[PDB]
Amino acid sequence: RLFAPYSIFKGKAALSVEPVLPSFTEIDSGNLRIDRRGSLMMTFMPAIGERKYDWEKKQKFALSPTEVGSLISMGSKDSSEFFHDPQVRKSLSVKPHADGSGYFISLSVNNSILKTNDYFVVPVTKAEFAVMKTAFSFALPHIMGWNRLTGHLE
Amino acid sequence: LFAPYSIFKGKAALSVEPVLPSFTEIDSGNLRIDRRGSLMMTFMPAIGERKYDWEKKQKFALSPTEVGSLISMGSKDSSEFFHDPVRKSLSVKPHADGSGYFISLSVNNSILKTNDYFVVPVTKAEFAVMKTAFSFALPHIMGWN
Amino acid sequence: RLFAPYSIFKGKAALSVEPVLPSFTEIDSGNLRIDRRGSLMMTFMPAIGERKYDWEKKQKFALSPTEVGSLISMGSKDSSEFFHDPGQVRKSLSVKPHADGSGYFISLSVNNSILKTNDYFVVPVTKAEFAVMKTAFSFALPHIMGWNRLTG
Amino acid sequence: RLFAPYSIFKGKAALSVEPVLPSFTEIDSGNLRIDRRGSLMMTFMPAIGERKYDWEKKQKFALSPTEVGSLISMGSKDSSEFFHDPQVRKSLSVKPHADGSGYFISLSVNNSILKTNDYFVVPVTKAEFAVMKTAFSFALPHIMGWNRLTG
Repeated sequence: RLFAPYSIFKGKAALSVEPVLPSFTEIDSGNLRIDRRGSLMMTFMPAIGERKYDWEKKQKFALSPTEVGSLISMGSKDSSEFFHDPQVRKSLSVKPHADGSGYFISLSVNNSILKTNDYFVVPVTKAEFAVMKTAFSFALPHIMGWNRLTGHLE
Repeated sequence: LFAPYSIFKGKAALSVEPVLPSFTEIDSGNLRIDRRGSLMMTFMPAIGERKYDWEKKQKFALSPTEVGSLISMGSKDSSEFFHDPVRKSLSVKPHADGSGYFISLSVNNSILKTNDYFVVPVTKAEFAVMKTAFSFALPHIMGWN
Repeated sequence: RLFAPYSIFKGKAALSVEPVLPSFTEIDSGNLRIDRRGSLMMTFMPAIGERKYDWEKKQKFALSPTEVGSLISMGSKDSSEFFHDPGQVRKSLSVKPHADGSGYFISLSVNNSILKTNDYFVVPVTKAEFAVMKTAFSFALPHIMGWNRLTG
Repeated sequence: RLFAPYSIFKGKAALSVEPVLPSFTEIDSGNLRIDRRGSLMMTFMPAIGERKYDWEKKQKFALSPTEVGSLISMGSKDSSEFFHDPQVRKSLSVKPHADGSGYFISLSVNNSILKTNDYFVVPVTKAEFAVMKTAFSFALPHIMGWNRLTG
């Protein structure tokens, strides 16, 4: 595995984004296989002070191709909100600042079972969101499988 | 084979996937025949809630120029493509509020005297996937990759 | 071939476009640099009749990366015009929009000698066709700049 | 190894731009991570009269992916300004002409150690900036290492 997330580190939280290509991976001598669907994976972690973050407390939100399209389609005055009920319930919000200078990206996680509620917010500048739209656009066909790695091409 | 991008709606479903250029050699072979790519749209009618009839699927292949038409569409634009002679046409018409489009396929069989209309709403997000995927595919279907 | 030309065939002329990659030369230290720049080669040829074109009369115009930039950045109300001059004669290429925003007309002017009337080849290009051009040209731009070689 | 800058030569200076890829290094368990970040390298040099430039007095400014995003997202009336500390202070500005015909791109280098400073200004046309935006957009996922993820 190569890791190359695009990461943004801010006051209350950090956000890392990275494509997940569809894959089927053997481990444990072949007894177990890990099947991953194509997505754009967003990972949030909370700040703990002195400019550091708690990796062990990270929470994720996986964007489908359609959800990626939602983000790519946003201009400076647009919003997106996504709800995943995979009893853990997650909400991702991308909301623009009034001056068009960027967005708050937040993730809300509700665990009815453990009675917990977690919230992570990261501001993203216009420049940072431009990186996301460009990189996400690049990655989208690959997450959809439109290539030689996943496509059945010789 | 590529996994299609599919949209499943109330009355019909739409799937889209690229078809690469293919080549064959003839005349010994002094002629190389290069078959242009397309973006293939496949429509199926609903038979229940989120159920569709695969046996009744209908295809519409977009040329590079027709793909250009779609990628160039803003939130207030329309496109309509006519293929003939069976006779088919494809329209992309915007919702007044700018939140998406209807993408609709008309199929007229003159043999059997039927006219079938497959209508699929597409959200802004879903059309953005198409525009991005199609823009990616366009150089490949043109043979510029 | 590496690039199959995109062609548009219309009433008075036809237009074909294809990338030409840059050449490299090794210099000192085993290092390689661009020798001759890449371009987007546009080939125009006039109509002789009913969708038939005179290939013997083809004329070419090589767009530089910067000129390709000019085209890709055009909106529906913009025009572009490029003038080339130091075997090679003076040529100019223009892209002008129809007032209704439905598309453009692309014109190549070839200035011949004082004994020879100039040649003018004009090809209308619809919004859809120009979208194919901008998309394909954007794709080709880093290749004609040699940037694809700076990566995988 | 192979060099392929996009270069703009103007009255007072020239600008060359070129991507620099990240490097990936193996860690534990066969996994690879980025040990050197990618950038978009901007190289400025001074005009020395005639139509020539002092290729040996070049000065550089390395844009991060985020700084590349700043430029890609600029419209004809937008500005960008970046401040770097590698004291050697450097600032890069991209400021629009009022008529929307292009920009000035300038590099300021404040050399506190040598107690000097340099200044390069390169006008860029709309077309030239469009090349930059398109080429930078192409290069961005490569400088971020995402081409390696997607294969």
